[PDB]
Formats: sequence, C-alpha cells, structure tokens
Amino acid sequence: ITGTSTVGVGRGVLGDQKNINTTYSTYYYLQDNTRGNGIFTYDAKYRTTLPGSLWADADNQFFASYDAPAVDAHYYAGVTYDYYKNVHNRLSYDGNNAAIRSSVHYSQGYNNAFWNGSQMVYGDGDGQTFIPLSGGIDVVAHELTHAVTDYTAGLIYQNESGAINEAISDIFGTLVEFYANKNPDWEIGEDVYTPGISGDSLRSMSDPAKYGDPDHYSKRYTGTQDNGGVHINSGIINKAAYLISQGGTHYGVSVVGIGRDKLGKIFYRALTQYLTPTSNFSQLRAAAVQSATDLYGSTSQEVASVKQAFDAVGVK
Ligand SMILES: CC(C)C[C@H](C[Si](O)(O)CNC(=O)CCc1ccccc1)C(=O)N[C@@H](CC(C)C)C(=O)O
Ligand SMILES: [Ca+2]
Ligand SMILES: [Ca+2]
Ligand SMILES: [Ca+2]
Ligand SMILES: [Ca+2]
Ligand SMILES: [Zn+2]
Repeated sequence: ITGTSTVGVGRGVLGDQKNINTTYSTYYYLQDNTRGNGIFTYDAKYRTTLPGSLWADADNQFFASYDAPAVDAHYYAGVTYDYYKNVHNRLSYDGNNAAIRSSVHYSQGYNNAFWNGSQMVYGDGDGQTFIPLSGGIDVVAHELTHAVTDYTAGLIYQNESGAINEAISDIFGTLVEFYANKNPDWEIGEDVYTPGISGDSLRSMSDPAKYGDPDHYSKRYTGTQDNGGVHINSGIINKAAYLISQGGTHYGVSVVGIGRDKLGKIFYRALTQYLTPTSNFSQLRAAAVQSATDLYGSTSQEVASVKQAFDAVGVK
C-alpha cells in the first residue's frame, strides 16, 4: 500500500521485543519500505489460500499472541535481506530487489514451512512438535535461500541436486544466524523445535548422524522418500561445510578450518557462478574448488581445506 513509513514495536515468538518497519495508511501495515522493493507480511488466517491479507494493525503495537509469528517473519526477513546485501552484495533473492513476501498462520497446526515459488509460507506448528516456524532465524533464512537458489543455480528439487539445494539453505540459514549473532550454532531450527525438549534440533550440521542423517557419501539414502532424501542426504554436504569452516577430523581425514566468512564466499560463488539445475555432489565439489581457486589461488590453504572436506565426506 501507499503510505508513510514508520516504526512499530512488538514481541516475537520467543517473547523478545523488537522494532519493526511498518507503513501507515489508516492502519499500520507490516510493510517495510526500507529494503529494496519492500518486505510484505500477510495473515493467512488459518487457511491455505495465499497469500492472504496484508497484515494490518490499528496502533502499530504488536504484542498480541496472534501477532508474534508475523513480527518474526517480518523482522527475520529484513535481517536476511541485509545479510545478502551487506555480505554478498545481493539485492533481494532475484538480485534485482524483488519484493519479499511471507504469509503466516498458514493452515491449522501446520508443522512446516515452504517457498511456493513466489513467496514464503509458515505454519504455526502443533505446539508440541513445533511452535510457529518464523520464530527461528535459521528457518526464515533457509526459506529465503530457497528463493535465492531458484533464481540462480535452479537446482532441481530431487535426488542429489535437491540435496544440494537443501544444504545451501541450511548453510546460509546458519550463516545468517551467525550474522545476527542470535545464539548462533550449527544446528537447524533449535529455536522452534520441541518446545518441548531442550538441547535438541531438527538437523545438525556439526553432527548430522546425531539425528540419523548421513555424514558420509557411503551412507547416502537412495530410496524415494523425501523427494529422494533431499532433507536427508543434505547432511553430507552440511558436514562438509561444517568442516571447511570449523575444521576437524572426520573418518580419519583431517581438515583445517578456514572460517565462516570464507565458507560463505566460496559457497555463494559456487551457487551463483558454477552450479546448474542438474548438478550433483561431485559437480558440487568441482564448483567449490573452482570458486576457492578463483578467490584465493590454486595453491591456497582455502583450496586445500575444500578438498580435504570433500574427501572427508567421501565426495570425489
Ligand atoms: C524447519 C525447517 C528448516 C523447515 C523446512 C521446510 Si522446506 O522449505 O525445506 C520443505 N517444505 C515442504 O516440503 C512443504 C510442502 C511443499 C510445498 C510446496 C512445494 C513442495 C512442498 C524443512 O527442513 N522441512 C523438512 C522437515 C520438517 C520436519 C519441517 C521437511 O519438510 O521434510
Ligand atoms: Ca496492535
Ligand atoms: Ca541458535
Ligand atoms: Ca540454528
Ligand atoms: Ca526442542
Ligand atoms: Zn528446505
């Protein structure tokens, strides 16, 4: 809508207070005009029709329980946008400042989230397995990254390419988490998962096997579930990414960590320059070393660490 840019205040899923960019026109809307072509947050009102209606508030104060998820989706989207802009010099997911849209309160007791090809969607969870998904910054960034991937490499959502697609989302979701410095970790969705059970998480990048995910190419899932295990085999790449950044010894192979920042640069470059819709793990390996090479030279430690990492997860 057309109106006056302003700032509201509200409480997020975790009960934290924060300021949000809104737009004033009769009502106060969850419309952030400060970022690219804007960030829009909608209310799906427990239905499945999208996107629903642009979030309207009467007083610019979002302290109602029903508001929480909207606050977070809106806020975290902004943070994610900033990350891409500040860090990778990317303007929105399309690189052309496309408007970012999210819908919350999707369905009833919906334990998931997704990028529908046009926007982000978040369920509220059943309150047992999950709480409103937008409460996790890694989650929001994961979703937004799916968009980035779509506009770039276009990795098809199945089998190996789909696993890569997933890993990308986990990696960047994690990097964004570190970027915001919000109790950063190498875990996925710990903030909205099992309300419930402390210390747990949906996925682990540092130790995927902890949750039954493969951490070695030899343990790759080859069935048909999960689109051919896109959310499973991602653990392999996730583990690799972890090693590149943090370093360590996995299956007898030692990897010298190069740090988060370099990890991001390397992966972003691979994503945007070398990956294709049908790329596989092995292709991912080549893209990654090519990027590092481009960035730090063939004889660099960076290239070295990338190689060891892939070796460590049995990806040649
Ligand atoms: C919390 C976690 C990061 C959320 C992830 C969502 Si997703 O974007 O990877 C996949 N979402 C869907 O498949 C929703 C249905 C759909 C809509 C449109 C097109 C295709 C599918 C995530 O990792 N989800 C996985 C784990 C769940 C327990 C949350 C999963 O969906 O398997
Ligand atoms: Ca209000
Ligand atoms: Ca965390
Ligand atoms: Ca996390
Ligand atoms: Ca938990
Ligand atoms: Zn995903």
